[PDB]
Amino acid sequence: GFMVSAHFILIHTICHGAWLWYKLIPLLQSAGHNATAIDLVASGIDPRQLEQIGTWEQYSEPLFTLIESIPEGKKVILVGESGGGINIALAAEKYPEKVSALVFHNALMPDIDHSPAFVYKKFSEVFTDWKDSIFSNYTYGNDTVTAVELGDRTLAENIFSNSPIEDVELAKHLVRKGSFFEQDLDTLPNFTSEGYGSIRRVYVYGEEDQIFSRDFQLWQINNYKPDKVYCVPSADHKIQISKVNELAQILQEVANSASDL
Amino acid sequence: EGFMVSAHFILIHTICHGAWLWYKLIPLLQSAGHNATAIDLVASGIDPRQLEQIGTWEQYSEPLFTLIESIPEGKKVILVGESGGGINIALAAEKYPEKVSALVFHNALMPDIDHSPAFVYKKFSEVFTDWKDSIFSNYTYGNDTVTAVELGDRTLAENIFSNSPIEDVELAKHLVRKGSFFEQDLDTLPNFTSEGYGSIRRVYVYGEEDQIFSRDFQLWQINNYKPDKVYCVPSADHKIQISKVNELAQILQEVANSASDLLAV
Ligand SMILES: [Cl-]
Ligand SMILES: [Cl-]
Repeated sequence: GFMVSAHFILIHTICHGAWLWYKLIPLLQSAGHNATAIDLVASGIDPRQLEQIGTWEQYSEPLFTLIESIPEGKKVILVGESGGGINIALAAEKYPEKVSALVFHNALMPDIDHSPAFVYKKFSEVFTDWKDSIFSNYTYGNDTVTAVELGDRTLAENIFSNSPIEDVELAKHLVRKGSFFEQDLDTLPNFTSEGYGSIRRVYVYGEEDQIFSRDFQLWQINNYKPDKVYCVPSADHKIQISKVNELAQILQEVANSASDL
Repeated sequence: EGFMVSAHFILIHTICHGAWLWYKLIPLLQSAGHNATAIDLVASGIDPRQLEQIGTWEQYSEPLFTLIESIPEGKKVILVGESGGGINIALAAEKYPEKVSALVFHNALMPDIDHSPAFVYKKFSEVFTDWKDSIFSNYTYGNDTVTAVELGDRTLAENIFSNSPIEDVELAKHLVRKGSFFEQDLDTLPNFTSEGYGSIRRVYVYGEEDQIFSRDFQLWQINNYKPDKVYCVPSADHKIQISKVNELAQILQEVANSASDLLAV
């Protein structure tokens, strides 16, 4: 039937890296898509350390650079997982002309009427069960920035809670210190209708996500209604790990829906 | 029902790779009742150093030496080294032979005690030169110019992860980093000795379908310095821990039980 090939850019959440997309990339490529995963600053094997940045603008630079390399006339589908929802929204606001669709993968999905931090503050209000994760801080400019190193129990029980046990171990050896730069995020200008608000938004959630609850995710969906909502039975927070074929099926539908001449 | 010794395996990656490579094996060893630790060596995996900060094996190996020093008195470990990680485990055995119960070489360079530590690496280098799209570069460390490599996509797919899931190739693509064999250091180090490295039980494990360490090269290593035991894993590639992890876990467990039976006596 009708099938098109698209270019996806896949964006990890804080503490994670391009490596997280290892299962999804070959599935997308097998169907003729171009799928690109990158490390954001101080993520994955990026050689910066977190203390060298304090803002979403700096953090997101690799994504903005990549988008600037897309040829005139061509567009990309941005897929953001968890906190990578904030990165793809920032990108959409900055380069709306380059983005055909946004796909939020159990992801923070900002709106236009409140501060960019609004959904993150709600998450932080509603989930506080951080277990053996370790919170620290560092100075960046005038600010004290809060950072987190994800605990083994957090990974196994909340994040990769229905993933193969070898994926929990992989994450253990790869996750790095991360921040949500809340002071920056909460003082940034609001996203706008003509920027981030102009792009088709698809919201995909995992039925068994043990860190972004069903109520939180439905709250985000109701807060800023997307164009389509997909659900993945039995998927945990890391759909691209726990139910990757189901994820790929959905991304194929998104490409088809995004398609144009 | 009775008791037996639960081994503590320390798993050591090759150059350009990191602790992440052992993600399939660790849960199997732990599930079974053993302990298994994988660490990043300097400038590898997510270690924050960069390769230009070091120029020697002694520096490169520090995280393994530091780990071994933390092992409580009278406890011992089994060192498993893959590919170039064989050099690291040999060095550690030489430095801390009292802490090591066995060495397991996993398609790995296995030095001897009568030639320079580089001897097996120099042989590998003579016998394999098909580096395809891998990129060689160099930097200065002390008086020396050190050759470094960044593994290419075809090298990874066709030579290293050649019978592994394509997902594992992709994983490697997003994680491999610049590495070096520090050949000028390695070839000028003092030889290993019979009382150090040469005193420890050595098990040589190799994959039947390794597309970077030849059958002939692996047999050349085995015959160069005869090990206590040899295992060949059917259909495995250079990365046994990725392509045939079930079979690798079985072999390691048998090696641990052999060490458990020694203590029994
Ligand atoms: Cl996460
Ligand atoms: Cl290798």
